[PDB]
Amino acid sequence: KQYIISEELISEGKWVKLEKTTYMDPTGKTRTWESVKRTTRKEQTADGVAVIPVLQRTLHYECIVLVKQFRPPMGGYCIEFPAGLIDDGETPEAAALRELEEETGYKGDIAECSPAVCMDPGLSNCTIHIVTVTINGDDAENARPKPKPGDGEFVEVISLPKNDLLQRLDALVAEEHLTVDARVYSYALALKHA
Amino acid sequence: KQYIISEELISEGKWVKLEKTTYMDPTGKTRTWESVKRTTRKQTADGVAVIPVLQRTLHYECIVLVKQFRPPMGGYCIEFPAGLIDDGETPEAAALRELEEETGYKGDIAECSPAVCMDPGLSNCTIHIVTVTINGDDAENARPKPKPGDGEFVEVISLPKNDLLQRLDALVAEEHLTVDARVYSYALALKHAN
Ligand SMILES: O=c1[nH]cnc2ccc(F)cc12
Ligand SMILES: O=c1[nH]cnc2ccc(F)cc12
Ligand SMILES: [Mg+2]
Ligand SMILES: [Mg+2]
Ligand SMILES: [Mg+2]
Ligand SMILES: [Mg+2]
Repeated sequence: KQYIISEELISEGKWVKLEKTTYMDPTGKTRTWESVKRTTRKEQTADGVAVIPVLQRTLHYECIVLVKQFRPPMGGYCIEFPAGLIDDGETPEAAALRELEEETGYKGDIAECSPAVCMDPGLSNCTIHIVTVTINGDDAENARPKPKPGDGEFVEVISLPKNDLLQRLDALVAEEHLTVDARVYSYALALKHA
Repeated sequence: KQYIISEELISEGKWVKLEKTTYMDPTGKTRTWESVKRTTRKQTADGVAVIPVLQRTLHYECIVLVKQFRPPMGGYCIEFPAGLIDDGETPEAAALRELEEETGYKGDIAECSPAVCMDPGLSNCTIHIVTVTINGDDAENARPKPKPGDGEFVEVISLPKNDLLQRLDALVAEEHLTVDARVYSYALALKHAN
C-alpha cells in the first residue's frame, strides 16, 4: 500500500540525475527520499547487464572470468563481473555477449538470463539483468582472446577457479588496494556455503 | 596508473551528493565522470548487508530476506537485511543490530567480508556482507520481535537455501517484486556450485 506521489528533478548531468521522491508511507503519511537515476534508460528492461562467465575447458577446473578496471566513483581499481549498459533496442542477452567479448575477448554461449534486479535500491533505481554465459575455452575462437575495449575503456581480465573463488579473491584483496564488487563477493560466498 | 585529479561538487542533498570526478586515463588523457556519494560516511563502509542463515532442526535451512517499498525503485524489493553503519559501530555489531530491527531474529556472526562496492560505475557506496547463523530452535528466536525505526516498514520472507533461485523467480513472476542483485547472485551460485 505504498506508492510514489511525485518525482522532482534536483540536478541532471549527462549520465546521472538526483531527484526528490515524494511517496505515501503505509501509515498514510507523505514522506520524501533523495533518489539517484541514470539519464540513459529508454525502453531497456534494465539499465545494464552483468555477465557470469563460466570458462569451461577439458581437463581444467571451471573458471569465473572477472575484469579489473579503474572506477572513478571509487577512486580505485575494482574486480567485477564483465558488465555494461544495454544499448537502445539491444536485448539483455546480446548486450551480455557483446560486453563479454569487448571486455574479455571471449565468445560465450547464453545459459540463462535473470529478471531485472536492483543495484542499490535505497539509493538508486538502477537495475541489471545478470546473464550466465558458458565459454567453450576448447574452441579456437577462445584460445587467444583479445579485449576490444571502447574509447576510455581499460580492462584487465582475471580468471579464477570456481572451486576456490572466495579464497582467490581474498588473496587479490590482501596483495593490493582494490575493491571486490558486492555481487562477485555474494556469488563467491554462496559457492563456499554450498 | 589511473587516479583522481579533482572532485567537483554538483549537488549536495541531506543523504546523497552528485560530483564530477576528473581522472587521468592510462594514455595520459584527462577525463570526467559523474559520480554519486553518500553524505553520511564518517566507517569501514557505508552499510552492512546480512546473509541470515535460519537453522531449525528437521527443517530446510532458510535464508531470511526482507521486503520493503524502495522510493528510488518506485516499488517493493526483496533484499538481504541491511542498513547504514552507525558512527563508531563495528560492521559485526551493525549486522546483528540491523538483523534484529528488520527481522526480530538474534544471530551469531559466522564471517564478515572486506568492504565491497555496490555499483562502482555509479557510486562510491560500499558495504560489508556479514554471514550470520540464526538458531531458530532457541527461545529468543521463537516469536521474533522486529523493532522498526521511524519510517521503516519491513516484511520478512524466509526461503529455503537449497531452492533459493527457483523461489525468488516465482516471487518475481507472481508478486511483481524486484530482487536485489546481491541476493540473486548468491542464489545463482548456490545452483552453479553443482
Ligand atoms: O533519502 C535517502 N536517500 C538515500 N539514502 C537514504 C538513507 C536514509 C534515509 F532516511 C533517507 C535516504
Ligand atoms: O560519467 C558517467 N557516470 C556514470 N555512468 C557512466 C556510464 C558511462 C559513461 F561513459 C560515463 C558515465
Ligand atoms: Mg563495463
Ligand atoms: Mg563495456
Ligand atoms: Mg534496511
Ligand atoms: Mg536503523
